[PDB]
Amino acid sequence: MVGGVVIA
Amino acid sequence: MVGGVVIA
Repeated sequence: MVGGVVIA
Repeated sequence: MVGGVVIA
């Protein structure tokens, strides 16, 4: 499981 | 598993 999250 | 979170 490979997850990526950006708040910017 | 591979997890990344950015708040910037």
